[PDB]
Amino acid sequence: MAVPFVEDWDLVQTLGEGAYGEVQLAVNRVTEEAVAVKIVDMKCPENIKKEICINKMLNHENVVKFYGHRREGNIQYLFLEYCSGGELFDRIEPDIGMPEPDAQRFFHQLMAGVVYLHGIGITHRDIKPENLLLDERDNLKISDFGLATVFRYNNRERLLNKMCGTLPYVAPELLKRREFHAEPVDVWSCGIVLTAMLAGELPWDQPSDSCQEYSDWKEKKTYLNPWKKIDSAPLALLHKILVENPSARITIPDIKKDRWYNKPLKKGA
Ligand SMILES: O=c1[nH]c2ccc(Cl)cc2c(N[C@@H]2CN3CCC2CC3)c1-c1nc2ccccc2[nH]1
Repeated sequence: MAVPFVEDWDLVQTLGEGAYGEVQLAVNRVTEEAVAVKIVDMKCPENIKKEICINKMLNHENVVKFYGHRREGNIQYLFLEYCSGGELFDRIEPDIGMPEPDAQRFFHQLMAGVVYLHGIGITHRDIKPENLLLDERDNLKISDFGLATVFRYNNRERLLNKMCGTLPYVAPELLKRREFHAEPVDVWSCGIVLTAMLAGELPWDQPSDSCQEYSDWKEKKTYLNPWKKIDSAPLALLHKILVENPSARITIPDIKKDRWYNKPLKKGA
């Protein structure tokens, strides 16, 4: 009775969506802490044990947090950090976006976690608003790593070649290169999220020259949408992130030294 009941987590509101389905909400029975519980099947692995193995690495307040998992046979109960704020996705007004300051804030915290993960040599590989969560105090938390993978290990980097993520966010070299560096791809996806945060619409369908939109951008025709909606400062920033050559793109270390990234905008409380 060192307990009693405490590890009884009641199933409730269905948070839904990926990976594939479903992540539930879990009030605890005794203390009713709230937790994110992702529900997975035997029908994966071993892709699961990978997600769970990575998820046991993450320790940052901008990265969703791991607690454990119950085996329950061919159903895995994933115990993950809960955020009440919901998807950053749902904070972007369509065709509008949001207040530059709110956007810059959210972006720092995104850079925060993405620097961190890259820190420990991991890449998320599907950064998008549906995947960037917000707690009660609107703090961005990167979630879902069933897709994230190890790219550095023992100091040595690995070039990725697997195509994955989400077309509108995925960077160009994912579509034109056999192998690529993991980090430049996460920056682009982050840049794209900045566009959507400052524009409330996505720039293009895929980073294919085959896309009228993508070509105009590489034309510099930034009187078109969305860049038209975007102010000059951050638009100077997206001009460095959304750089087709992954070797010429901006690096997060330099993104930290960008005029707009370091322009004062938002107040707290
Ligand atoms: O708090 C969460 N923690 C997670 C930890 C890991 C994973 Cl894979 C998902 C979530 C996760 N859901 C993904 C975020 N999105 C929906 C389900 C799931 C995939 C895409 C939430 C969440 N909290 C919410 C609060 C309100 C509304 C939804 C919410 N989802």
